[PDB]
Amino acid sequence: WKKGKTVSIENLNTVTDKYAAALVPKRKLALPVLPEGVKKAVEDFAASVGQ
Amino acid sequence: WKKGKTVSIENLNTVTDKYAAALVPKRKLALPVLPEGVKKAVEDFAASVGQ
Repeated sequence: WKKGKTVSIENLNTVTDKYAAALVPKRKLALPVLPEGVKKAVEDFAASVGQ
Repeated sequence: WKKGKTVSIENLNTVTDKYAAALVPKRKLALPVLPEGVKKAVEDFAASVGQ
């Protein structure tokens, strides 16, 4: 913020991003989330062998 | 084979294909062979989550 200026939505969002970065724990578990591209690729192969 | 003709390698191969078709059992197990494209796609995702 500047005495003569006017704050923009972009600066407000980048500051909000730093707040969300603090919510991220310094150490976290690498819990694997199955991607849809991988999920369906496996399902297609399983259906190819009739399973 | 024809009295005036001469057999070609293509006809001999198509006849050999029928012999190999007889080796295929009428009923068989759908044993799934993991494709390289699927094998590496899974390995890439596992390495992406650090595993």
